[PDB]
Amino acid sequence: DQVDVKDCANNEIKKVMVDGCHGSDPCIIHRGKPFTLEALFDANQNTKTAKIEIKASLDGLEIDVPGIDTNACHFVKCPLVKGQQYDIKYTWNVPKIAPKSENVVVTVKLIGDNGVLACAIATHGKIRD
Repeated sequence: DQVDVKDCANNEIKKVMVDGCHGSDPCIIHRGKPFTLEALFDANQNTKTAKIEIKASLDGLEIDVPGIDTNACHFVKCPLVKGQQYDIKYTWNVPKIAPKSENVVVTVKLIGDNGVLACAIATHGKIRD
């Protein structure tokens, strides 16, 4: 279930899995269909708030989905304890209007009171029906 990702913070992300995806094989995102991704990370700070932002980049265009709950504290027990490990299961869903692509990079970022909590990049994404 684990998928290959590139860290873009300081390695607090230990592993990330996304429904129906494996290693470095194409990870298909179906438009309008709920995409569920799970990330296991180590809190690099003590913080009472946590925000999670997911963005997709494709052929010179970057997209995000408005109208989704970005308060990570609705998915894990906050405040977060530095050094302690957390497992967040977040459901994302790209609208049908999103253009299709065979080259999409997905970045998952968590932000805390004192800055970036975690950052990971999945480079084998594909948006299709």
